[PDB]
Amino acid sequence: LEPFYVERYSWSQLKKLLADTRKYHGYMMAKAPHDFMFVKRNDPDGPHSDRIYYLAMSGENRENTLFYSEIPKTINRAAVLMLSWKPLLDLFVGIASYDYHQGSGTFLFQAGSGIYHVKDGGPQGFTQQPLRPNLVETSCPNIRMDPKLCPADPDWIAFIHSNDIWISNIVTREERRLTYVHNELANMEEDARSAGVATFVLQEEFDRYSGYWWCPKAETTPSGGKILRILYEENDESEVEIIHVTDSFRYPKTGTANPKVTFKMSEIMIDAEGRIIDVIDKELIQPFEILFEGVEYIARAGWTPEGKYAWSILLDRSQTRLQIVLISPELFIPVEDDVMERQRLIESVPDSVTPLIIYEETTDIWINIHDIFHVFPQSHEEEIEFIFASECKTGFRHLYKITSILKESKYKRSSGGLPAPSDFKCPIKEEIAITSGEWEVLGRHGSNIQVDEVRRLVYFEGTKDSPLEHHLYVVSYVNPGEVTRLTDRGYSHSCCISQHCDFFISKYSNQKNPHCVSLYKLSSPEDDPTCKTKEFWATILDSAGPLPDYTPPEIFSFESTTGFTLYGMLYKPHDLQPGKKYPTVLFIYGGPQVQLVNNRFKGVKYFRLNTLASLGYVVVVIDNRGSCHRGLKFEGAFKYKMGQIEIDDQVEGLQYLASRYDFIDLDRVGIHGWSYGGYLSLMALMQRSDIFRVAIAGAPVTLWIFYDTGYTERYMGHPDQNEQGYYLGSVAMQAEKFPSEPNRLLLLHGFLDENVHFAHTSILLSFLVRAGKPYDLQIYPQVPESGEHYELHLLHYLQENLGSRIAALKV
Amino acid sequence: LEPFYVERYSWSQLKKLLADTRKYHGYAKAPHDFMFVKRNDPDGPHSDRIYYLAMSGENRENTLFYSEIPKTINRAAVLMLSWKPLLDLFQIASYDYHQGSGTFLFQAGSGIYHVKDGGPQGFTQQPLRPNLVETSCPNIRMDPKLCPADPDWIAFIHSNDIWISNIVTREERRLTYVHNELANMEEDARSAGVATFVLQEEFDRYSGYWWCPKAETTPSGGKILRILYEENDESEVEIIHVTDSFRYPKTGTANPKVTFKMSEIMIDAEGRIIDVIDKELIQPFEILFEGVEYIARAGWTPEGKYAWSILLDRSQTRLQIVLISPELFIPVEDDVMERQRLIESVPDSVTPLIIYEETTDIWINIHDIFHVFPQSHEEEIEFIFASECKTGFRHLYKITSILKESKYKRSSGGLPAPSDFKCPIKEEIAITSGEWEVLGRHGSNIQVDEVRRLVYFEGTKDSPLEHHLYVVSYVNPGEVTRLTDRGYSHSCCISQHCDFFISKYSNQKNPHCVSLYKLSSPEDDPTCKTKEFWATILDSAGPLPDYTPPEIFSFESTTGFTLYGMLYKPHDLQPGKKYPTVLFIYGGPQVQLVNNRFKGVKYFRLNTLASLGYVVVVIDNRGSCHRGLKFEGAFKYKMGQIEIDDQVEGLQYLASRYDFIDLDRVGIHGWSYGGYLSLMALMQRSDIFRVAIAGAPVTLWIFYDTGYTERYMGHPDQNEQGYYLGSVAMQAEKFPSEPNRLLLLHGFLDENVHFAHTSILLSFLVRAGKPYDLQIYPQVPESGEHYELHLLHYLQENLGSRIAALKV
Ligand SMILES: *C(=O)C(CC)(CC)C(=O)Nc1cccc(C(=O)N2CCN(Cc3ccc(Br)cc3)CC2)c1
Ligand SMILES: *C(=O)C(CC)(CC)C(=O)Nc1cccc(C(=O)N2CCN(Cc3ccc(Br)cc3)CC2)c1
Repeated sequence: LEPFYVERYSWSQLKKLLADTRKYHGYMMAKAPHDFMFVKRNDPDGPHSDRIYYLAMSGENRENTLFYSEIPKTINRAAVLMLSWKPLLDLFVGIASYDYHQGSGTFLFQAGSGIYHVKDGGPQGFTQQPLRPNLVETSCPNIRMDPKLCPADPDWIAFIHSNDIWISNIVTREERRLTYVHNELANMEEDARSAGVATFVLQEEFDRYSGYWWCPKAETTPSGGKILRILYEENDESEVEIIHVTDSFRYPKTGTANPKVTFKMSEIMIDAEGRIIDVIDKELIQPFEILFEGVEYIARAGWTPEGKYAWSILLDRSQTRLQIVLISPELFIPVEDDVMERQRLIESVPDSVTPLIIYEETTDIWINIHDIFHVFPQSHEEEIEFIFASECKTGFRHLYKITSILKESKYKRSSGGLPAPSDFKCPIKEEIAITSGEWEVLGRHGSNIQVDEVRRLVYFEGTKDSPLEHHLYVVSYVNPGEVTRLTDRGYSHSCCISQHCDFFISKYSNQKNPHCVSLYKLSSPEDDPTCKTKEFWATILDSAGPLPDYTPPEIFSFESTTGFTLYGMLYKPHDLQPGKKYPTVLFIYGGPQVQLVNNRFKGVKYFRLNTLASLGYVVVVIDNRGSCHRGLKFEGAFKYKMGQIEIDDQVEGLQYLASRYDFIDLDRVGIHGWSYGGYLSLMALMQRSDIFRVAIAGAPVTLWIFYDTGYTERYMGHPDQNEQGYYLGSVAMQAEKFPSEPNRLLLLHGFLDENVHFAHTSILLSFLVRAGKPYDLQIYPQVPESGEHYELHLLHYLQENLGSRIAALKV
Repeated sequence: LEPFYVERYSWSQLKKLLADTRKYHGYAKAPHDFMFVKRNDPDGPHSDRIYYLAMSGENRENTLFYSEIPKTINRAAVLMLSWKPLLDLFQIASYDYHQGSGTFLFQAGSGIYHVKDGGPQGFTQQPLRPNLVETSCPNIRMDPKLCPADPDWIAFIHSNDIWISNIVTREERRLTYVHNELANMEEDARSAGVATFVLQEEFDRYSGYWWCPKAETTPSGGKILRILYEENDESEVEIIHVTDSFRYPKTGTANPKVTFKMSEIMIDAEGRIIDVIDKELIQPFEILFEGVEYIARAGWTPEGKYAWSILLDRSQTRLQIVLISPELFIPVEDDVMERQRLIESVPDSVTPLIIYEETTDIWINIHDIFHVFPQSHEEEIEFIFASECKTGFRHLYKITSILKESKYKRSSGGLPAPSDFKCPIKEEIAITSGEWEVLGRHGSNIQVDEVRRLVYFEGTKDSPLEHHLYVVSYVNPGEVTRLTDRGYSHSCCISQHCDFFISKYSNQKNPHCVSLYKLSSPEDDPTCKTKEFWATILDSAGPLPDYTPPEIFSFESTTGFTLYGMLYKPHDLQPGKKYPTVLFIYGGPQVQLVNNRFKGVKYFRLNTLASLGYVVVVIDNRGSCHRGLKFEGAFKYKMGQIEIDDQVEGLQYLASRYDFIDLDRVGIHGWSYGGYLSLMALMQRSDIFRVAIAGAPVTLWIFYDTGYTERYMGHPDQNEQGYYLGSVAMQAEKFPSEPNRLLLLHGFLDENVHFAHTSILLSFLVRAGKPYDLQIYPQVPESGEHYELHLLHYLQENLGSRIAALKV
């Protein structure tokens, strides 16, 4: 077997080969249609059942904006209907999201500096032409964030300005600040209080972006006015670590203080004319730490559908205990300066009115927070019926229908004592498994459920058919049995369901076929409303079909000494020669919450894995233990042991490939990844120098004590209880183990990285220097220009130090 | 001509090699800051005790020693003075001394300490216990100084304000109220008695206040002590950040607002403070000294009648020496009416006195030479100054200026005109002259003998490659007598008594020695001076066994100047074979690399390189110093445009004389201005230079400071083209498209050449699609060893070795 040697291109020639083949800037294309909403036309004479509204980019260099398409009552089943995108807004930055109120037809969105509104599909009817956006007028000096329509009165919006909540009336022009917690004309180290804003760790590590929730119902007052309510989180970041990059912000490093959090409630009195009478800020009747002992993080919150109770999903610091809590507005009382007056209000609140833990669970691995939580209309004063998803019972996420009894508590506030841990716990009347099996329901990154309350069905997405494809399923929540798959095999799907439960949209792709979006009509046979069938209705987005210049990889699997099937992707060298062994590049992520190996189109983001194969590299990707869509036990393998197990699985997979394929030259293996991938690239060269000639680490984690609480503690615990795993997991603390031979270690980092600070790369550099070890470095100090330089530099480095003829001579 | 290829060592082999040969760390302080105190004991064996600072061997604290100078020596033998420690180990970078009381004052760590030796209370025979100056001040005290008028009183800086403290009464007292330590650097940018960044970094002025050397007595039998001090407002000055913040005037932006202030301290007969009166200039600094941007130097006349100052314009092409009577200052009074009364009480006759003014089309070079003779007429001041402005070489002038009443009378409510305060010049006499310079920077100064009417000075008169000590009469200047011996470069000081001198001297072959020399006169002519060796203070180890020195060479440039260089020949030079060449460069103003000194400490690794098979070259291009103003002035407005021509010229000269130089395998390497020229070399002359390794390069002249950049390049508005052509970062498209030719090295927290220079360059290299290599040293012995290791390996893999030739 002769070594294959990649063509040795000049710098200028690699630059040209890359620019000639370059297809997409920043590893993304036009954002496919998304955030769909179905509105019925309710027009017996007309040809259309529904209008769909959605966000999309019509082209590559376009803004994300609002479109609608018409859903015909009938189609020609001989042909394929392509829906035409009619713009909703009359435009001469982008819209990331929007709000809608069914009853009025009011849209509300942010677009750059402005909050705007328009009306369509309400009582005022359906436009045939683009609408002019109506700017909501403000006096606020700074940009307004996170606007939301009051579901009980669409003349009212809320929004954030300089970390306080304001409200504003789009009819009357009345604008009112509700919270006085932050001073814009002040320092960041002096003022670390914020209302209605999710803090860094909740945004980055729990994907909660909003910190305030309109109560969905008005309370009518005896005057003929009403009360609106906003539940909001209030945060004090004073004790939280501050870090600067070239300004600065509050980053809870692992084992340090998270913010100090609480629930507040703004109570807003409006008269018969829609003008504010008064605004009463309310606080909890006893402080947060008393009512919810042991709770670090407010993971999710909202209201029950009639607005009787607020709810929250609450996590302990170790993220191994989860509680769902009902929080009556009655637990809130005016913020009172007068201790005398204040004392009266506290006793004016009955002892019966205390928090209600309707659900609690624990695990020895970790809680994976998700967006599934559906509350049924209350049928009885002292019962709540809901659907929630959990891995805690079987180690795969499944749907459970639960009924919790709303008991009066043992604990009495009057007695002047403190509550016991189980004093607010609610008895569980009923806990039925809706789903079960060796596969998971999806509840993250847009995956959710739709509940049909008429037919007593729940639509959900899951791994049931294959851990490599997401599919849409329907099942009864009343007498769970048959789970019906609604999407077709040989694609991975990403769906949403009409609110009306009679249509679904799928965005779908596979290894060979770029992404498409199609609409499917849902029906039931006349005899059984419980049974669901689907028919193709129309295409929303066609793909351009297979790219002529992209060769997909093949999915492979292998049974592993660890007891699991591990999946991988193999990119065979183009124009493959017989009796020639070729240099190999392992591309890796390997960290929690991500899966690289599945049946999806890889030709956009991972196009350059194809470019590499095209130059003569074997490219390999493997999802090691710790990767997702394989259940909690598979995910849990590296708890406390991050960095210790991932390279075994990668090497196992590589030896699998090399015994099965003799074109793989194990003498010439490179590894490359970003972030956790950068981490595992370094660990690889450190631990398995015999396997890996070269490691290129992008934005690596090098010291877990420099990373945040929400992520690090979940997988590695508090550092005080895992000094040894933090040590063995931190590449920076083990610089001595890297090779004493140059051209083997390349570090790549942005200077202004907000997630994986440059601090990781500079502390590693500091320890590499102490240990007298060599390293190559590239810095991208700000754009498409940076990305081209990286790709150019990476190809040139692999050529010169792995693949080329000269590479072999250099040793 | 068959190419030599260096032995291709592994990383581990190179690390071992460096560590085996490593003789020094971070490139021990030789005795320095000497002082001579007379014994005045007719029966004792010694004339003088000398005090100095030194480290007693490496990895040791700089501290105070003394040695005994014997009245006589055995002229057959060589006397090695003993180092006697002056200080006991505790419960030093500089020191102050008060002759009359024998008081030493110095900072050591967070403490200010004092001891007594050599005054009335006599001479210790054992280490003395340092006495702490006790304080209530929370933060570190800086820049402590004895009041020459009263050695019980010290001043110091605390949180950018001036304080005084009595080492006997223990009274402590804050004099100035300009800074609040609690407030942030964006809000509070005022300081008193403290030299700001550009004056410390670009003009070597470290102190910003000066004790008046005389007390005025009061009616009561008390006294008034005075401190002249500069007050700075940095509010308008650019701020920069490093992993705190600091005030850095970027070229073309604002320098601090500056003024003089006077603190008037009333002391009663028992030595207690009665009162402190803060005083300000009768009219603003901008009115009294028009066009003055920088306070370069300040002090007092020897009797304390005037404060003096050397003032520069922003272009640094006008220098003025100004006398400032304490009567120009009035109490700070916010009471509008009372203030007016105070203004009226100051006579019109009291006025700034410009005793000297000079201009140049090149630049003013600030130096430390300024001697004021005692006044013998209220109408006149006699002094010795040094200047390049008359001939283009720095010479000593003896000047007498007439202190006349000014035409400007303050009461007439006008503003003064530019020449209103100019004093006439009664006399200007050249003391030295010729195609050579007097040294006045980095410790070089003069000692004036006012009995024999001689001045001692150092100079290049004998050669541009050696500094020598000289003496000449300042009355009938003629014969200049060299006192140091040829074949060494000397760095000297003279006893205040003008009867001894010390020299620290070395040459290419011989490491640094320090020796004491007795000065005397033939009985018939006291103006005639001879020297005799007296003793060794510091013996050298003799020639290093490891180290092979370079050879100094010169070539007659097409530019019309002789240019000097150093050549390290490859070790075990094989005939017929040609070796790869590393050019080491600085090439910037105020520095000379090529001279007759020992290069075996700092430039040792140039010898390691030669030991591996590299020809090493060093050349002093035009712009370098010790060759006069015209030579230095070559790159005025044109930094980066001439230096590499001189480098290549000397390289081509060496190559045509020596077949053993492989011109196809030349690398260049430098730090700072040398990193700058390393980048310029690769950019302008990729035909000559395979590899450029640039350490802490300047890449963008508008990111460097006012004091340096504007001196040599002017205001960026007056020099668009020089600033563009001189700024590497603006020309990233002119770099090679071939990788492994360009390596950048930078510290991340560099306070002098900011990392910003390297990051802006990388931004433009990336935008232009250009390759580069980078090493960062993120905060030391550790860093030094890694750099030497990476640099040897980089040159091996990309210039010198078999593999390097194959690679292209
Ligand atoms: C890590 O989590 C981080 C950085 C903190 C998150 C933003 C990260 O992922 N950073 C990142 C930087 C740059 C690019 C990418 C990235 O997504 N890709 C996609 C795949 N591409 C593979 C590739 C590309 C080119 C070649 Br020549 C070979 C292989 C890598 C960059 C992520
Ligand atoms: C520039 O003015 C600066 C950086 C702002 C001032 C501190 C600078 O000069 N920096 C600097 C950093 C590190 C070392 C040095 C230095 O003076 N030397 C000594 C000379 N030495 C020659 C050498 C050493 C080793 C080898 Br393998 C070859 C040549 C280089 C560094 C200055």
